[PDB]
Amino acid sequence: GGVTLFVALYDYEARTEDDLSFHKGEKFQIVNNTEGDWWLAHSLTTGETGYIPSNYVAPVD
Repeated sequence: GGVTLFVALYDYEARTEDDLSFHKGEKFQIVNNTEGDWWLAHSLTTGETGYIPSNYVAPVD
């Protein structure tokens, strides 16, 4: 029940236009995960939406 938030395991610097840069510990809601391993995500820190590499995050317990 409810949503699953994700937390960054490592810092990341974006290298392409629609990707987010983020810090370890930053939390996200996943907006879309049906297009491959880059997920469209919404940061709970910044309020921005953009792609993140899905192997940089883990589900929050």
